[PDB]
Amino acid sequence: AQNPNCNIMIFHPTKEEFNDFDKYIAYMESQGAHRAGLAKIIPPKEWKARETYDNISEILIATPLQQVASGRAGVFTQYHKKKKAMTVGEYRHLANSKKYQTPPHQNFEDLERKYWKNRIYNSPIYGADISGSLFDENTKQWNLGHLGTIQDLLEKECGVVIEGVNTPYLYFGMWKTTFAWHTEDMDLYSINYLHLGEPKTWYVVPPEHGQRLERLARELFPGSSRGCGAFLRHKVALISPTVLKENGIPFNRITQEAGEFMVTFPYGYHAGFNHGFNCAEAINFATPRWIDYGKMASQCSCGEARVTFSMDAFVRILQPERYDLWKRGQD
Ligand SMILES: O=C(O)CNC(=O)C(=O)O
Ligand SMILES: [Mg+2]
Ligand code: NI
Ligand SMILES: [Zn+2]
Repeated sequence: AQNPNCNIMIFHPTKEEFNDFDKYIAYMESQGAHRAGLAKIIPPKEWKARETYDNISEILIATPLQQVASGRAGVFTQYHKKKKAMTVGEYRHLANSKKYQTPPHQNFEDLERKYWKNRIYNSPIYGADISGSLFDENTKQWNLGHLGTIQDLLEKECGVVIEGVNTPYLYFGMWKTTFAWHTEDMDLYSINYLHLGEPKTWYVVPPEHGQRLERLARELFPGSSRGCGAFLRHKVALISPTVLKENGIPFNRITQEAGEFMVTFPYGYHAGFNHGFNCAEAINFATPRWIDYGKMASQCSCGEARVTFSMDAFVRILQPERYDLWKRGQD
């Protein structure tokens, strides 16, 4: 068995290996990369996502979200308070202001210590989930707006044609902006490219151990667990590495820098935070190996998780017994 300790693997494809996206994902899996839940892909030196980032300031963040925490430093939830629209240039100036800027630090480990100690005492503002792309149309390799669609994969594997579309999303972050513990919708893969700016630190639980994280979360968030049998789908709960180690939960951590891709694998729980002003692009995707995970994915039916149009068909075809209850949650 390849990668039996479930370590995060880092890949350096050549320009020739960067041509065929599906083939390279399958290669990484042949080496055991999926067992970690997360892999890093460093593009060949010949590649670029676009020529410059000098002309992005006029992108609008229609609904910036202020991430307000409740709880204790290592075990907390966050809710998202909606703020007035602002441009990417306006948000960048805000991120760099004395109230929001990254503090002085020695290295990534010192910054990580500061994040866990102090996050709850601040409310950073995140531009999330903005439909769009920063890849140049002429970039042919690993262009997250030109991937094979999940609807086409389902149709190729299972023969059923379904409605829905699959497009990328932009994230504009600042110091302390936080992504809560989650797997993807329908336990899909994700791919995330850090276009510019400061790093993003990730934490991940191997897919084979995901239920250990779920049992800890039910213990730590007991009201939320009574409310919903899949409350991590709400994407609001944070648990620190120190608390995970205290409770014997297997995990790994890695820091992504600008110019690097991360891939999350089916049922790989992940969480993390941004170091300072940055911009990332991400999209979900599928492969043949995903289908069995899609069929077994948990679902939130309490009403909180509310998701995209295209998840309807995935539930309807892969999980027909659950469909009626899930759809009641959506309506
Ligand atoms: O970058 C973020 O805020 C969160 N991204 C992801 O969870 C991802 O790419 O799967
Ligand atoms: Mg612009
Ligand atoms: Ni994710
Ligand atoms: Zn729910």
